[PDB]
Amino acid sequence: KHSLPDLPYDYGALEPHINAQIMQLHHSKHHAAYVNNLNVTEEKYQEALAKGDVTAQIALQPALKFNGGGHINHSIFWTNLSPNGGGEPKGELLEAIKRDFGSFDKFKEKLTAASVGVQGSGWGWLGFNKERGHLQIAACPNQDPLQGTTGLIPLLGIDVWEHAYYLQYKNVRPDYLKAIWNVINWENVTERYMAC
Amino acid sequence: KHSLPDLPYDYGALEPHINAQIMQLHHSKHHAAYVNNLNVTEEKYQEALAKGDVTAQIALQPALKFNGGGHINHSIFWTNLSPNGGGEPKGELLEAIKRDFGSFDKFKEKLTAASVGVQGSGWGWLGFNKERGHLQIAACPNQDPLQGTTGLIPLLGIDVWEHAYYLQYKNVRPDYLKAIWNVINWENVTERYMAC
Ligand SMILES: [K+]
Ligand SMILES: [K+]
Ligand SMILES: [Mn+2]
Ligand SMILES: [Mn+2]
Repeated sequence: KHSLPDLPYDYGALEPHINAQIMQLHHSKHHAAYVNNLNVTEEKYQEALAKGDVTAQIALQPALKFNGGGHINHSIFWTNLSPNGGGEPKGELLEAIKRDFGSFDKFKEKLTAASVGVQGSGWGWLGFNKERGHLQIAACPNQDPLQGTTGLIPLLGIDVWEHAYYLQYKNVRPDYLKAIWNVINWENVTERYMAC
Repeated sequence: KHSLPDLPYDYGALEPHINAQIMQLHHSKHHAAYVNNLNVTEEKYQEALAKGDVTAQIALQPALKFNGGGHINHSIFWTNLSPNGGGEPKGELLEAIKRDFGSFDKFKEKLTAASVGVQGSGWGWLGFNKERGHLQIAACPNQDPLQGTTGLIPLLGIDVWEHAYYLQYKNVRPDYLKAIWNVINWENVTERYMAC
């Protein structure tokens, strides 16, 4: 059984970059729905697996991926943001970034392009390629989780589903991305990075 | 060269079912972007085709489908709605609906389920299967146009991208769908139906 994680900060803590209304809806409505559906889906999957119903297991894949991905992605997202975030990373993460992207700004540009370029709903990710030992940028459709579908270890995720910015930035996705850099919790990204 | 079609009614004509703000953004921002990108993409495709650059043609497919689909889908959508719409269809369309779905209400339920069930961004469609001679409900991801990807002739489309309802209905997609039935231009759906 999975559960909706508590937000490490107040809903209005990311003001004015991400308003309180979006944070409240995103967390208490969208994320909550993913968790509940995930639990219901894992429930049905245990039954199908117990009696060897292969057709049932395959029919459930879309729901498990979508809701499981939704839970995974958002849980990471909440920790990637902080009212005390922003600025630039320091230490080994900054070195790894300059080394694989040229500079911190070229990195911002690459991640922003990948996020703005998502056709439809999806996520822009900064991940770690364990096999090659270097950072890597990827985009995922809908709620497809980074690690489960590409093998990359997630470090920083940017949600570009319209519900993550529409109430405040309307259709101007680039304005949303420009603003989110001010609340990125580089301390958390560093932890995830040191862990792998 | 394609162009943004004029709206057959005022931006606030669908009040209170779909507020003026969404209609204005949806048409003058979202649809306009699709048309402009479509023109730019067809431009590049003519060049690649002229010099037989097969790699260029394949690299352009995502953009042409996404923007071309966006133009096609929305152009049809605007005509599917009307300040004088709502109610139930009459004539051959109502007979075809009762015949293939049991009743008008079972049809509403089926189309609503397909639209609410779209994981991520997409469209719910009521189309005509020319090979089997019957109505059919389908859902399409992102901006994939109905006819170009499934062969079904579109009759009625319901946009479930979050930008089509978030400002007014937030995350409650079912409320948006419940309300749109009040502005469906059954006269237009009937025309598209009689045409095939
Ligand atoms: K959990
Ligand atoms: K045209
Ligand atoms: Mn989200
Ligand atoms: Mn739309």
